[PDB]
Amino acid sequence: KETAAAKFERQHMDSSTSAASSSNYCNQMMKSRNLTKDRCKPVNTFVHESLADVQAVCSQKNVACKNGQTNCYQSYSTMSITDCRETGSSKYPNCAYKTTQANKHIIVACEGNPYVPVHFDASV
Repeated sequence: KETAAAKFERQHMDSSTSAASSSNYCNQMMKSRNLTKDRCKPVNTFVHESLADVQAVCSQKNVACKNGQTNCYQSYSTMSITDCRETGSSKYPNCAYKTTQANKHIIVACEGNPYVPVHFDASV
């Protein structure tokens, strides 16, 4: 199994690029991060900032999660992100994604010691 923290890193972190490199970015990343294995994960966001900067969000603006949980945090600053969403004729195992680049505040839920992100809630 995966720890919640490692799963967040696998699904949501891409510090290797400043932004999506092409229209094919989500197709490549959704596959290589193993998010199309058992099904097409419908929606998923990658953050193009350092892991340290994203972990730091857990000490930023405490806000409610979409489901009412109280352990969500919004980044004080905007961050480079890419939204990946199933589109077109996406049918498992032929998964297909729309790549949408943006600069937005991220909202994550945090847990544990160290207190680190364990769920991507939304971006604003």
